[PDB]
Amino acid sequence: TTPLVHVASVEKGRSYEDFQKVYNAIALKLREDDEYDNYIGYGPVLVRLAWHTSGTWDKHDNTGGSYGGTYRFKKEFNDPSNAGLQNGFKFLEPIHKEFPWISSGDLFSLGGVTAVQEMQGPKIPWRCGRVDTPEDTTPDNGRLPDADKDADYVRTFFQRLNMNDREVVALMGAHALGKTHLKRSGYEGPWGAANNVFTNEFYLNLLNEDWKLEKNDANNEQWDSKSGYMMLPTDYSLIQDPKYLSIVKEYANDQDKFFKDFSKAFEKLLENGITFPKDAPSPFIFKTLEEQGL
Ligand code: HEM
Repeated sequence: TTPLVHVASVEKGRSYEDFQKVYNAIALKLREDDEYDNYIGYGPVLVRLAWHTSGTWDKHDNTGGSYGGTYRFKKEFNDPSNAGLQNGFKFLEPIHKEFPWISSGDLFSLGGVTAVQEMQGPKIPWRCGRVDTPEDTTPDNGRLPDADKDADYVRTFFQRLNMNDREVVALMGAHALGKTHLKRSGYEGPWGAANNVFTNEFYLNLLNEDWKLEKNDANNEQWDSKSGYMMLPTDYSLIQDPKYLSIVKEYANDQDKFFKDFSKAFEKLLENGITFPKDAPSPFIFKTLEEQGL
């Protein structure tokens, strides 16, 4: 069928102040619910939820993507690739209850932006206007990437999301956050030490740790260091491919450049598939709780 156009439609009468209140409620709950996942907190799972709800997009026919908020439907929430994201969704449930006017796509993507900023990451400009679409618009399972693959796979996979080498390497830096959980993905361990603070640690660890190719308890191969860190085969592919390797070295040597490129690629990922009218509001830059003295 003919590719649909998804036009951003501002939640009736809402403006920056309304969305800053939603950001604040998410940020305050991130601070309060600090026990989750052995005190990592919900920041990393909210970033992963924003990426997986956006990552289903197909540039060829504009199916999937963040616009429709379709993760709320069983086919997508039960995608094996989304195992564990129910924690991010449950976190956002009281937020949606307090702000019922926000669309599901706007909430999932805003959860990601809030988590990155609250974890001292870069500012991520964010635009409102995603509109909930019906159950039959839910994309099928299998549009999210496999972790047991090589650089050729990663590069080809991300062409579907209209991401180039620099955008892919910058986006993968989010693997500074959280960890792999054996029961969710068949991989186990964190990528680094500060896994609830957004830094360029992922690139420094790729380049500086002594990695060993081992089998985990799920019988899957992963790269492990004596420091207690791990890398997926797709992460390690970033230092196997010479084009990705040059970009990894750039981000490992320039925190500000990584922040600036991640911010652009992450906003692009969250906005793929959406048509913003010429007279839509400009993207919002939310203040963090710290900047507000809250
Ligand atoms: C080649 C592409 C990618 C692959 C194969 C991949 C794979 C995975 C895997 C297997 C996990 C562990 C899931 C679990 O066991 O809990 C994970 C976690 C995570 N992913 Fe990625 N990912 C990719 C790209 C990305 C991107 C583009 C982002 C965001 C920009 C992202 C953000 C995260 C975050 C924050 C976590 C930690 C979640 C948590 O701690 O609960 N990933 N990823």
